[PDB]
Amino acid sequence: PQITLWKRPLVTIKIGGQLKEALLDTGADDTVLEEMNLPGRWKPKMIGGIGGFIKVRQYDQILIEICGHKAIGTVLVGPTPVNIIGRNLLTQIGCTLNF
Amino acid sequence: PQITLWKRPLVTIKIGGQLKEALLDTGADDTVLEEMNLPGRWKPKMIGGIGGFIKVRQYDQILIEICGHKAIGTVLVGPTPVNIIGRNLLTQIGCTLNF
Ligand SMILES: CCC(CC)CN(C[C@@H](O)[C@H](Cc1cc(F)cc(F)c1)NC(=O)O[C@H]1CO[C@H]2OCC[C@H]21)S(=O)(=O)c1ccc2c(c1)CC[C@@H]2O
Repeated sequence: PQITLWKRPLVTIKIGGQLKEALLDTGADDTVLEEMNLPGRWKPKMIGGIGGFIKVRQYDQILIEICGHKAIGTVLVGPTPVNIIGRNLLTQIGCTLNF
Repeated sequence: PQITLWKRPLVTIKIGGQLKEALLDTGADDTVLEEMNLPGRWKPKMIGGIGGFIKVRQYDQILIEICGHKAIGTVLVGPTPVNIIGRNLLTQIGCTLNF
């Protein structure tokens, strides 16, 4: 689907048996989601953005169905104000910017 | 032009007679740029991100040519790690997400 940018590009995702809403974010290199239990194990990690840095749990080879499109990749879990679909997963579903 | 997301969607922008490189960011509602000298008055403001909040200078009605497409809108100047073109300006040049 083509998404206009007049509103926040929010999409419905399926991850770990849970339904959430995430922002298709071309400005994010990594996918970052609010707290949840993503089975499979993890390794501590720190990521930075506007305002500073946050500590996240790096989960790898994690499945996510983004708006009906399936993808597997690294998924950072931590205190993000919001869920973010990063370029690591956007490339897998064939997302592109168009102007 | 169509931009794949295998790499950062970086574009060259022209603002206030200066050439810079900015990240086409669909996750941003407004445009925020690193330190620079923007002629005009401004208004203090506070904006939030993953790591917290930063203080920026709100400049209004600022012309910016993004990849040859001209647009006018608010441009926030502050301690952002990278220049980001937000949705306030992406809509003006006709940007859309396609997957
Ligand atoms: C509410 C959604 C979201 C925040 C939860 C908004 N952000 C836009 C995201 O696209 C940012 C962009 C970025 C920010 C940055 F510091 C450095 C970068 F290189 C890139 N990505 C991000 O933090 O990404 C991180 C995860 O992946 C990693 O890769 C990039 C670095 C790491 S914002 O920049 O805070 C912002 C932009 C405009 C405006 C506001 C806030 C309010 C006022 C105005 O509307």
